Amino acid sequence: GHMNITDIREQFPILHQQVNGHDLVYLDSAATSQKPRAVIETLDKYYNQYNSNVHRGVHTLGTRATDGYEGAREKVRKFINAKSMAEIIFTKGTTTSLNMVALSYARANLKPGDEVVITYMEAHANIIPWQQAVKATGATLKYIPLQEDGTISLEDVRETVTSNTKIVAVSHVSNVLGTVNPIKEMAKIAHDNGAVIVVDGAQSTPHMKIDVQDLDCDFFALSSHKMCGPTGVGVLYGKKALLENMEPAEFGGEMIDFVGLYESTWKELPWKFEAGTPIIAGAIGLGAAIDFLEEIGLDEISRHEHKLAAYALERFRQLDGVTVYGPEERAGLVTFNLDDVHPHDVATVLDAEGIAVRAGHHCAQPLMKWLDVTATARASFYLYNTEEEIDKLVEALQKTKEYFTNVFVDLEHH
Amino acid sequence: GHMNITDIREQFPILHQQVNGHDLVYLDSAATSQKPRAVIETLDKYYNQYNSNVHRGVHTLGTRATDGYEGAREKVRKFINAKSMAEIIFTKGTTTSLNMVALSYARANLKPGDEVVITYMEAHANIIPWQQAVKATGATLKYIPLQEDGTISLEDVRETVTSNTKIVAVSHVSNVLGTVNPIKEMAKIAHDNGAVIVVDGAQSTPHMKIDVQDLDCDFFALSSHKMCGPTGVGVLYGKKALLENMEPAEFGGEMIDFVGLYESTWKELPWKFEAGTPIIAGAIGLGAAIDFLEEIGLDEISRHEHKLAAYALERFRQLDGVTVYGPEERAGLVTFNLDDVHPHDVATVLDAEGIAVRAGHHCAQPLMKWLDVTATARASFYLYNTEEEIDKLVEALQKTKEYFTNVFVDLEHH
Ligand SMILES: Cc1ncc(COP(=O)(O)O)c(CN[C@@H]2CONC2=O)c1O
Ligand SMILES: Cc1ncc(COP(=O)(O)O)c(CN[C@@H]2CONC2=O)c1O
Repeated sequence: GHMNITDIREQFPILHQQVNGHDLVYLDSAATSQKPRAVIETLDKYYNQYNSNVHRGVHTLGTRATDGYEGAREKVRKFINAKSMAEIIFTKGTTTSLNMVALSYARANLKPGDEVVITYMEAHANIIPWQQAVKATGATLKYIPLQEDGTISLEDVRETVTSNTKIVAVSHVSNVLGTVNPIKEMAKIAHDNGAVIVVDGAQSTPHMKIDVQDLDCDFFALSSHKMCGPTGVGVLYGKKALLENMEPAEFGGEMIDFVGLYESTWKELPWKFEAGTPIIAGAIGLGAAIDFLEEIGLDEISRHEHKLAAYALERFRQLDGVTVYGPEERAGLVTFNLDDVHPHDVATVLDAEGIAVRAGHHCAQPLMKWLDVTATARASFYLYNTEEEIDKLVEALQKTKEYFTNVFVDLEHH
Repeated sequence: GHMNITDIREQFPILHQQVNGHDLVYLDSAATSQKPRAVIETLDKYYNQYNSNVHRGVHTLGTRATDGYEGAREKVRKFINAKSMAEIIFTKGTTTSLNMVALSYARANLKPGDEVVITYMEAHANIIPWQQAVKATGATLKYIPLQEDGTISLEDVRETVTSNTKIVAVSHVSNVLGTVNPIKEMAKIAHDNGAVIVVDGAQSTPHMKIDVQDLDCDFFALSSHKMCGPTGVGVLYGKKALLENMEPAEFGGEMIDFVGLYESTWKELPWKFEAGTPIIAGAIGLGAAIDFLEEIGLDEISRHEHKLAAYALERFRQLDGVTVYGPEERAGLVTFNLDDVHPHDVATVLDAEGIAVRAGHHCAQPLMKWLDVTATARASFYLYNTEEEIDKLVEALQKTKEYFTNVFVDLEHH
């Protein structure tokens, strides 16, 4: 309980505004997170003081920019407890990292009869690349079933993963159900069958500590915009032995060693996978966001989100005619639906009260079909959210219920 | 002569500092450009006021973020005079856009016997993707020769481009020679042979007006970091008819329409080519940079750079023992070498005087071999550079010459 939430909110300028005459209640951090002054001012200092191209050491500003970029790389490495900076690749985001794994590893290690195994709860970023890969290779795509509470059983994993499985791609935390998947056990299961494991950690990395050596994941993808960092930057971690054998996904400057007229050689890791001028300011700002989160403490943030999630689940259960999807033990988010009220109208009415939630399919259409719903609403939490905001949310949901019941038969009166 | 260079420099905070006790003289804008307060404060306002995920219209901040992102897209469209926003794709940069063309178009439209034609002056971003593409397809890569002054003759283009040529990939402006290539005539030549034309416009877009309908280019790539915009964002323009027939290079959320267990359909253009959460802040800042440059006027910037280039060429010709590469008519940059002084030491001594130039191969190794040199130095200009800075550069080069001649035989005295 070391965390002071008021002192934390004081660092986020975007929280201190009104929307439609009501104080802003931002409950959409699973879509994207807000940034503290540390990150924004890091970007400001970069553009104001030492912006330059990196990886030359020719003049002073170039050296400072290179130092910032590679220091951010080292910050990421220690943040996820990677063994080496050669295993940390800066990308455009989680989606780009997963696509890089699918292109450079899957399309080069899959033959007919091979299996890529995913789950029904995966976001589209962890579905479409594997579809395209197994189509290009003639392999087979399989799905791990889910329990009725939206979790995955280890025996179902042992059943789905076979000796023909080469890749197991799975989410660390589901942005819809809030489920925390048994990533370590699934990694051991995949390794027992001769498969590698790809972990979509876009929703886990911002909210809980990531120990890549303890999870024993082979690949791990994360996005900066979800963890108080700048947009347009993410990280691909891969085991160094795997990344050494993968060919680059992109080609150009900065990633080459020798360039002939028709053939070229690549740089060593990690620069082999970073073509062109890198995302310098964004990566430095992601390093700043890592410093911010680590100064607060990821275990603290996770405990705060557990408090928020338990409180929100209890208060949602106090509402009649509201369905919540997912297990009891969950990350800091609640996906739900109002009886006889479309989630889009729920979100509209909530925004009229200054409350920002999500309505739609959440980039998980097969999961929506598994849930037997067309769309849902979702309120997601982060380190700057409070129980009073959850009270505002549940009161607004009760008032939305009452208003849509009033409008209902007031023109049945007609 | 409407441009006031002092008023322009006042908007760039990074220019007003000292390096090694000397006022900063940034002459490395071909590597990356510096940013005015408008762009940095655009990023600040985004992160402070309306950061949210885009393309939902669910709550107020999300709507404002979506409006900013798509308005930046429209700004780009009008900036390069594209017909439609469906032809404007936000990417990581010029390199990523060229790789997307090579993956989605080249690898799907090349068979044995087909030709991809490039030039000897191309940067690595416009070389390696075509190498990999013609290798994957079994096609043939050809090179347009260069004149002795570093320019390209149209007859050499008509000779190299044949009826078997499917793609002609060429730079608009060379970041080494300063050559402005005849892009319109080469586009007509390529179309006469049944080929499309890909234009690397990373070095042209920041410094001269781009009329995509007048150039009749089929693809056009540009980078934001070179044109006063944020790092990590660029643009791929493609003719809408070509982009409609190309499959996506990346797969994930935001670019899908329907998602089944094994098959999926894509969004309409341009979102078909934008997977995952986009580079929201970076794209909005690129739009701000476009507003800034257009308020100044691209023709004005180009005239200023022509003045700077003519002045620099004349003052370089006043120095003995200095070789300049490229034609007389050129963009705002000078690539050179000192006699008996390695360009790395030139750049070091210049940085000791606060002067930031480039030393190395400039991501153009085949051009360096064509120039019969291992490395060169380069001073590149932009809208915030002055003739006094060029005077400082030439005086520092003369002093470097004198110092390295003094050190030479002062230990021959030994
Ligand atoms: C003509 C040209 N094409 C492509 C690029 C690379 O585009 P991105 O890095 O934005 O993807 C550059 C910039 N390359 C500079 C030139 O000098 N050193 C550089 O890194 C360039 O000048
Ligand atoms: C579990 C998960 N995987 C992948 C992604 C996408 O990663 P990038 O967009 O950074 O590449 C998200 C964020 N997707 C959010 C979830 O809700 N709506 C979104 O757009 C996610 O929550």
